[PDB]
Amino acid sequence: PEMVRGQVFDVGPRYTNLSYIGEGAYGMVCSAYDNLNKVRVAIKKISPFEHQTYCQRTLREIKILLRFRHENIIGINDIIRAPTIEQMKDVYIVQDLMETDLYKLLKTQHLSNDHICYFLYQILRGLKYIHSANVLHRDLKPSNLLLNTTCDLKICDFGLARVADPDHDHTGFLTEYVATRWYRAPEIMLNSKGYTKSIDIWSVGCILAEMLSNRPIFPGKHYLDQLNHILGILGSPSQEDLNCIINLKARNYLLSLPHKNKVPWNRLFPNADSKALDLLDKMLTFNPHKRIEVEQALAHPYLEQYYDPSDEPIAEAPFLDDLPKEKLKELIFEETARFQ
Ligand SMILES: N=[N+]=NC[C@H]1O[C@@H](n2c(SCCC(=O)NCCN)nc3c(N)ncnc32)[C@H](O)[C@@H]1O
Repeated sequence: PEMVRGQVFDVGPRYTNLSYIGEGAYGMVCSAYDNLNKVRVAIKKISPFEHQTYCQRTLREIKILLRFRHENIIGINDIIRAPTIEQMKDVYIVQDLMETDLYKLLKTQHLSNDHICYFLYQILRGLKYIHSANVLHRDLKPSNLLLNTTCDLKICDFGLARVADPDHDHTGFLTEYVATRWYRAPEIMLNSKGYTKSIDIWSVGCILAEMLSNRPIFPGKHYLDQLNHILGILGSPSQEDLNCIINLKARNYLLSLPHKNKVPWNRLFPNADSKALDLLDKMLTFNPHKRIEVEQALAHPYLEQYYDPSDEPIAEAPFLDDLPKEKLKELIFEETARFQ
């Protein structure tokens, strides 16, 4: 079994001529030649079996990605693993090879307004499908948006995704949260568990702002600092928006702050298309109930060159968290059986 950059990458004999790409937490990504389809693919090695949390995210990702089928969501082409649970120590997920991701692209490339518009359209088109399945991605950010050489965009990494649960979204002030800090909606720090679709629209708004300037709009350095970056741009919430926050600790925190004025988007982004900034404002709205929804965003004048709801498909049907890692390995084994 051939090796890569230290350890075993046991994918053969269908996949050959491996090249290292990157790493994450418990596994590395390589590119490889698919000897059957005769194209290079991406292969991600996943070693999650010692931890409930890793098994949980792996199962979530596999289950969701196998059920979804959409041009703007990464597919699972194949899954390689041992024939028996006993022998299964790793799982390899084979996906389309994508040249880059939006994080890498934004580090070095200025985006034309035409690219920004196209990228945003594709993000929202994929998100419409995810939300139509009653799923929340919950970790949208540039590094989870893959791009190929012709700039087709695919959303990836569903390891933090959940089924939407708006009736149980409420929580207290300063409740711990897992998803990436800079893309967190203000309500996460105030009174929300991130169980409603508006959590993802906020993240997309952050991504749009970052495409406009190649810099994160709200780069907080720690949990509450994230909220002060948001408020430093949006300004103080209105009385109406405060009244929607019944939790007294969260409301009184906001009332304790000195008044802050809104920074006009066109001062922050003086070269941006005015229609893009109108949509940005609607995505980055403080009150999550007033925030634009995915289907409204697709219909926004900024996206008129691409909008076509008949070509923006939805899921054919909509889609726990306290299971021992043992049942989870069995579940991963079962979920991946179709590829044997
Ligand atoms: N892990 N790792 N190492 C990252 C490297 O692996 C590349 N990478 C991926 S992982 C993308 C999701 C991810 O890790 N997001 C970080 C926050 N969750 N999928 C690829 C694919 N399908 N084709 C080509 N490269 C692919 C990624 O772009 C980078 O180069």
